[PDB]
Amino acid sequence: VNFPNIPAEGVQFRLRARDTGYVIYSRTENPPLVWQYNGPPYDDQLFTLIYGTGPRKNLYAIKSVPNGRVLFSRTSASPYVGNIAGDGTYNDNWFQFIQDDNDPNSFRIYNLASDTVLYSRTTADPKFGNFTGAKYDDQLWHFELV
Amino acid sequence: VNFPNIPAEGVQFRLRARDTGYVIYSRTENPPLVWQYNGPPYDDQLFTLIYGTGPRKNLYAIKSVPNGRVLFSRTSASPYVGNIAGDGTYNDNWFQFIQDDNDPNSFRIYNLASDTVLYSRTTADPKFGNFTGAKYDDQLWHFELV
Repeated sequence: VNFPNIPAEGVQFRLRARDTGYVIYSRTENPPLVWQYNGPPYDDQLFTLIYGTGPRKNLYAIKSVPNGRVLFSRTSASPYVGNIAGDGTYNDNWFQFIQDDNDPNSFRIYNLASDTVLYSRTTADPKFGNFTGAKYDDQLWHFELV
Repeated sequence: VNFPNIPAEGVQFRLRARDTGYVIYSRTENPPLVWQYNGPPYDDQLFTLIYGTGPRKNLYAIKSVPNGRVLFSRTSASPYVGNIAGDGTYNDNWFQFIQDDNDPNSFRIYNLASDTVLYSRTTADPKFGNFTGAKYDDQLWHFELV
């Protein structure tokens, strides 16, 4: 079931992992351009959503406030999770926010094109990335309204 | 995770519920035109898949062999589950097959447009339909090869 509290189009937020408490950033300098961070608020941690319509109904593009690039999640080449300019030109720029089966307050950031979810962990490298498989708690996220 | 053994494009199959053992049919006369059946093979139980591409990658239209109509699953009006002419003109004509978390051999028939899955039960009316909510075993299906 879709997460029932998805921010309105244009509303700004951070994406913070439930368990690690790390946030996603999306920048233009110093690859990897998309990763996780444990520290103070910076603008490259700020996103809004582009609402999908038509074939993209119930999907969203995740767009950087400062640089305007949207996130992508793919399995075909490195980097697997990255950014690209536009408003969701490519199918792997589109995400579904799927409510957790157990914790109604969190969701997975799911990619239809690549059948992956994003994760954040403190354990094995790579500690941030995408994943196709069983549901684990390190795949759970919050919208943190700013 | 997408179901890993989805029939090749154009290959014919039935959809049988894991628990009830009932099959979906899709006909043109005598409503409800899409429902479940507990008996021997008839041609209206035969379907093929149109493979989605682009925005519909990992989605599929479910097309009836004898009558050519595709299935839809919606929450907006009755019938909630039905059929319609064409090859998937509308976003609610497209389905994802999502493998169960515990049983690798069954899946849910999921509609991205409507956030629903199809179900089959023997308990209360309506015994066949769609549903938005938690996961139950009566939502689990098999591809039956012919």
